[PDB]
Amino acid sequence: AMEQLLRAELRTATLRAFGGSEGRAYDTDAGPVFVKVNRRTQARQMFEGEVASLEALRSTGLVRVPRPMKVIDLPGGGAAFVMEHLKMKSLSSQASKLGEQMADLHLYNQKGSSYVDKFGFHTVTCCGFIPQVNEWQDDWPTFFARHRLQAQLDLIEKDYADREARELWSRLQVKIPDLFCGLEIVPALLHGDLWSGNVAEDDVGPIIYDPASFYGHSEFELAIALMFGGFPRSFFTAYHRKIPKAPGFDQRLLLYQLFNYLNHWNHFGREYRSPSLGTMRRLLK
Amino acid sequence: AMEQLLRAELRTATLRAFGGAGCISEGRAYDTDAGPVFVKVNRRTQARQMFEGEVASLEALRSTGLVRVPRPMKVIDLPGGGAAFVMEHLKMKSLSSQASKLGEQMADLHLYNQKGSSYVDKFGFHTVTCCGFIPQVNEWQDDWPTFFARHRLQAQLDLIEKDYADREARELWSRLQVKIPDLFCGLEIVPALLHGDLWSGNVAEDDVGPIIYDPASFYGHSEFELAIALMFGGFPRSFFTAYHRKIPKAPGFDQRLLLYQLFNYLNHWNHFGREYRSPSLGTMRRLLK
Ligand SMILES: Nc1ncnc2c1ncn2[C@@H]1O[C@H](COP(=O)(O)OP(=O)(O)OP(=O)(O)O)[C@@H](O)[C@H]1O
Ligand SMILES: Nc1ncnc2c1ncn2[C@@H]1O[C@H](COP(=O)(O)OP(=O)(O)O)[C@@H](O)[C@H]1O
Ligand SMILES: O=C(CN1CCOCC1)[C@@H](O)[C@H](O)[C@H](O)CO
Repeated sequence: AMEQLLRAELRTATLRAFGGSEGRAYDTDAGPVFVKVNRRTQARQMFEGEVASLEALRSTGLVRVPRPMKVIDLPGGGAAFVMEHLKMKSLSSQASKLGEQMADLHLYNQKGSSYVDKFGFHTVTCCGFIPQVNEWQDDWPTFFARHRLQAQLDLIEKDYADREARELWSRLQVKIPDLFCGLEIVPALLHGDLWSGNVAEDDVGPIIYDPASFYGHSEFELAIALMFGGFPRSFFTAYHRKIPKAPGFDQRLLLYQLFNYLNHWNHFGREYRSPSLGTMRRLLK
Repeated sequence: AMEQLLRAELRTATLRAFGGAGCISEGRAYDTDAGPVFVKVNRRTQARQMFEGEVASLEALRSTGLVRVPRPMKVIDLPGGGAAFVMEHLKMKSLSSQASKLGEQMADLHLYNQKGSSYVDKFGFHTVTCCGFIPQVNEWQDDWPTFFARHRLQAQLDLIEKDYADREARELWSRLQVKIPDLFCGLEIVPALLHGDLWSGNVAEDDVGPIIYDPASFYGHSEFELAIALMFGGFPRSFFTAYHRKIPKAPGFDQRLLLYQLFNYLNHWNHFGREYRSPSLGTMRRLLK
């Protein structure tokens, strides 16, 4: 592996690791803090959605997230978001614990005393830089098609005028209910952006951060985790011991990954055109 | 400054910036038989080219003897793609007390080509150096505005056209191209060896003085160095005071600062996505106003 190659190339018996958007940590009097800085006009709205997501996750008591402290308007535009600092390392030893916690998080709404009975959220939350509509909907395929897939494809039409995306979406949209028939879908509180880069751990347990939360189908959470990798297998094993894969899981997984590919096309451009269209074609085959 | 706002908003006396790591590569320190090393890993196809550019930049800076940077040690091809770059490990903290000293050293670095036994009378570099992930053309050119428009701004905007097909960026650039020579005020520009990526995250200090690292060097206009230092903050005022005592601002500095910041906004648009479209277009509009 890496370590072995370095030992060989450097000719050393020992090789002992040490030392572990404009985000800077700062030592502070009342304990350490971490400050995220974003200079664009919408930064406050984005950070308030992040605060709202962190607060919703914190209210469950099921997952460890950084405590939000303050959102500060910046002279010259944008905002800083100050939060509790956490010493973190890549998720490894705590992967199975995090799988358990994430499954409990997804079950929390249906199992509690204050049931949220629609898909969506009480405020706007941003997946990356793009604001999302979270308007409450009774029906999950309606919510996902309109306020996730259609929203992304409207931006693609406006900014790229992509004929293939338009034609494939015209065909795919009618097929979506086939992936949901005969199944009970319960709103589940989601982290909303559970890429491997947004999870970590300390000596006590796993930590998750940078949420973009809403009430959705639990399975949507896992799509970004699987597509970009980074999670130990034991994360998924632990998760699916509590929430087993429902029938049709692999086909819905493509639909949910499609959303993430479209969001990456809108964020980063045409490098993501091929996976977006290819995923749509796989769904149509 | 952000520090002052944070001290006020949070009500704290002290506030010291601290701290895998980096936005381009995975960075890790290891103790070894011969001492500590710092290792950067990048899994993309172009990683070797990227690190070889960094090695050439570190070597050029080290040859001046005017600044302290890590010694490059090895570039290693990885099974499965990409490369690892091993370099001297340096115990470091955020730049603070050593900022005025760094301003002096950076001005001396820029002045070295004119005052020392250096003879580079064109802009560019002897090898490819990468802006982050993006390979740059460093073809030598006698004229700096030509080099910068062709091998820095046009290169970034061609990538924006390929990946984003952004009409507004295309149309503003055609207009800005016509304006560029006016921004130079008839000045004779002298080639200066640049670090090339002097944002506050690429400078630091120890008890001997300041340290800089992660260069992407070339012979350019000295002023270009400061643009990224200014736009992302993090340098004490005394860095700039010390620097400009040695190299005063030439006429038109303030407008060229916008041109050079534009390059960095475009590069951040290409690296990090559409969050950087608004400052890129806004900067072009301000220059056209
Ligand atoms: N030689 C070194 N010794 C010790 N620590 C180092 C060394 N070089 C870099 N570091 C640390 O690693 C961090 C990342 O390094 P570097 O900036 O070279 O990486 P990068 O991935 O190219 O980052 P970016 O291009 O976003 O600045 C630095 O901010 C510093 O904290
Ligand atoms: N509360 C925190 N404490 C310490 N480090 C943090 C904290 N939040 C984030 N980080 C560090 O910053 C990195 C990016 O955080 P993230 O919230 O994903 O930022 P962004 O939304 O700008 O990408 C993380 O990978 C982690 O190393
Ligand atoms: O990553 C870099 C600069 N950063 C400054 C503001 O915070 C995020 C990026 C550069 O160091 C790199 O070489 C490349 O240009 C991509 O920026």
